[PDB]
Parts: sequence; C-alpha cells; structure tokens
Amino acid sequence: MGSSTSTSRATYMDRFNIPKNHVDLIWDKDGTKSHTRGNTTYRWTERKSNVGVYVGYSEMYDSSAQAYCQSSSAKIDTKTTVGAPYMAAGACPNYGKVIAFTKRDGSRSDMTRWKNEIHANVMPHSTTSCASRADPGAAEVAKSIEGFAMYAGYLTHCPYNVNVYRQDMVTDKEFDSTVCNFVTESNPLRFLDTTQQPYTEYAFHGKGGHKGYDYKGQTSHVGCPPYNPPHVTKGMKDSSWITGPFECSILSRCTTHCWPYKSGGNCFRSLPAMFDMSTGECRLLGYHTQDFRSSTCAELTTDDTNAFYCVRPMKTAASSNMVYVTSHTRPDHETKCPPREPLKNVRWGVVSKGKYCKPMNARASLSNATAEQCGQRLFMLSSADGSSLSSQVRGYHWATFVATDCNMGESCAATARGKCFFYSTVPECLIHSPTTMAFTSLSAVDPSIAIDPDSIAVLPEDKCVSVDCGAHGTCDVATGKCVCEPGFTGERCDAAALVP
Repeated sequence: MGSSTSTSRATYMDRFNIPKNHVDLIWDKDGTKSHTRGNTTYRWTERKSNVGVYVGYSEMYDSSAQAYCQSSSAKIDTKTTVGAPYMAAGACPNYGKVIAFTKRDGSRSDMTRWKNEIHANVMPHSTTSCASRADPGAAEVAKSIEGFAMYAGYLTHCPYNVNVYRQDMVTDKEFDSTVCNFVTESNPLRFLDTTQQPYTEYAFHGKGGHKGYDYKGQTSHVGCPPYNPPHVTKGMKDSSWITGPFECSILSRCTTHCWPYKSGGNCFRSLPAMFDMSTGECRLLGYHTQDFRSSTCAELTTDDTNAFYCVRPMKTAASSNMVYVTSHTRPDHETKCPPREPLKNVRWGVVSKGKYCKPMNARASLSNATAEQCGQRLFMLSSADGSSLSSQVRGYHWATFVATDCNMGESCAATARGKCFFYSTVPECLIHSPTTMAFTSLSAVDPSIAIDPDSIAVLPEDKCVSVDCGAHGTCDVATGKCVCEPGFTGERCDAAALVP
C-alpha cells in the first residue's frame, strides 16, 4: 500500500544493479560495510564499484604479517598475462562463467580442461629430507595438459603447526578464526589424515577424480622423488557446510596460508574458485587470470613451462551448473546480485508514472538468435578490467530476448529463435510477456532453467507513453487508447460525437 510498495520494489530490483553491487571488496573488521548471514556478521570495505563482469580484477591485497603476495619478488600470474599484480575480483557470483582453453582466436574451446591442476613450478616445494632432490614442477601434471585447478593439498594438514596458525594466519587482517573454524590449530583442514599407509588421503578442496600433482612419489617417504603424475585427486574430508557459492568463497578466504611460497615463485592468495550447483563441489583455481589472447599465449598444448595458455571466459547452457566465484564474494549476494536463472516471460523496464513500467532503450540488438545466444553475447558485451578488452565490451548488463512465436516458459524455449535487445540502463521494473526472457551478464544462459521473478517487480505496461488525449479524454493504460468524455470522440478526443 502506498509509497512503501515503490520502496519495496526498488529494494528487490536492487539485486539487478550490477555496476553498483558487483564491487571490489576486501575483508576488514574496521570496514564500514557489514551484513549478518545466519549467525555470522561479516565486515568489509568496498574499494571500488563496477568491477568487470566478463573479466574482473583488482590490485592484489595482502594484509598478512609478511605480505609476501604484495612483494616485488612475488610472482602473480596476472603480472604476465595482464601486466599488473591483479587478483580476480567481483563481489557477485558469476553463474555459468567457465575459463575455457582456446586457440588465440577463441575457436576450439575446451570447457572442462580447467579441472586439471596447474603447472606453476611449485611442487615439490622441498626435498631436504629425501634421498634425492628435484626442482619445483617435477611432481606436477605435465604442462601439455595443464588446467586452472589449484593443487589438491600441501603437507599433512593446514595449519601444519602452531607457528603457522599463530604467526601467519591469526595475524592476517582478512583471516577470522570463527569464519575459518575449519582450518585452525584446534580444528585443522586435513590433506593426509594421520589420525586415521599411516593415513587417509583427502584434499583441501574438490570432490576427487581430477588430474593433480603426485604428492606421494614412488618411495615410502611421502613427497620424495621420483614422481608419476598425474595423480588422481581425492575429495575433502568434510564438504557438508559448503552449501552455495558464497560458502565456496569462504574456503578460498581461509586457505591462503595453506600453500607454500618462496622468493621468486608464485604467491597464492585470494584465489578464485568454481562451484558446481549440482554436486556442491568447490574447486579452487590457482590462477587469477580470466582472459589471455595475446600473440605469446600458448594454444591448447605446450611443453614450455614458462608460457601461459590462451583462455577466454565462456558461458553455455550446459555450463549453467557452474559458478565463477571470487574470494571476495559479498555475503548478501542473494539480495544484491542476480540469481543463477534467467527470468522467463518478463521484459526489463523502468518505472513510468509511478506504478507502471516501460521498456528500456535498447543500445543494440541481435536478430535471428537463440535465447542461449542472447545470454552469451550479453556476457561478452558486459564489462572487463585490464587494458585490452575495452574494444569488446560495451557496458551491457541486461538483455531482453523476444521469441518470434514461442512462449519462453514452455518446452519450445530451448530452440526458439528471435531478437535480442541489449541495455546499459539500470532496470527498475519488469513487464510480463508470453514470448520474452530476461538475462543479466551474471546469469546462466540455459533458457530451460528460467524462473519467475518476485511479482513485486512486475508492473502493468504503460501503453500511454507519448499519448495526449487532450482536454476531453484520458488514456486508458490497459489498452493504450484514449477514452473520451461524453459527447466527444476520435483517437485524441477532439471531434464532437454526433447523434443520429
């Protein structure tokens, strides 16, 4: 009732305001932003808004005692690929977004390759106690089949000892013992479970079955050369609390100090992750890079351990179970970010005359496309950080697909063709239509999983936009035609209605 309805509608529609809410956040107990999710209150600082959706980056932030990952001697993968020490950034989960291995032009895309572990020349880290020694990289999956997945684990458990927890972790201003209660000295995250070969194999992340580095080696001395990669990974000992993409980001937040580092080598912090909505698998990625297409990028396979592969972010209907999650995902994303599913049978709009809705102004349109196609192109035209992708993106974060003669809530939605409309305007309301579907740049692109929005967002269309009925009539918003006073007639009620 009254003005509260407009306020309630705006609060709901806020979740689609991507430039405003897809922010670069850091965890900070002195932060001005806060939110209680369940029993836990999170505190954070918003350094910047409008983080790139297609590719999102911010300056690497290291608030640990040693701050190794902000050191000039620390290698960050984006230094090479992007030209600066960037961490993957973007507060909203990006549904459907997968890092695909491609050729330099983007063709021959592989969208499952990422599941293979990285080859960053890290493992083995030390072989001091071994009979023989080996260089970092010797235990890792061959470069020729390198993926983007972080190493399955490191050492028996994290924190490996008292000093690690008390010096490296508890002093880190982004670390919190309550949020990270699954990786503490009293409750360590186990890779090789010695409390139950004199142990049971698990992992810091993932559910198992992936090609990873040979953590064991052939000898009875675990971790010593020689190695026989790839080793098939196992899953986490306890993954039950990871119930969604935000919980998956917590795993990343809390496991930074579980990884090795030495001067000149890769420094791992604030890692992005892939969450699988269907299985609940949370997989950490070892690289912050999201796009690489320069002339020096490697195409699909190489032996050169110093090169970086060609990759592009991609979305397909089949990838709609996957979620690209940054370490700094906002805990209020359900109300501040778009949902996974597209919106069936609605059109993006802005408010007109207080309680009606008019369609937004299309900045561009694509003819004879599918719904999947429309969502895919929206993503590509959204936004991007880095210095080179500005030529591709346009700032489009919302799209309306209009089927030629299919109801997009039905089975025909999958194959239906029609016209895609792209917008740069922040939507304020929705208009119902049988033949339409609404996408955002953060949405999955499978039209068959589309859902209804909350009805609070849906208003009747203002069909009386630019209709002047004169002094003897008023435009009926239900029909978009003038209703004339008695004794008057005509389309604009300016002719006298004569009687026989």
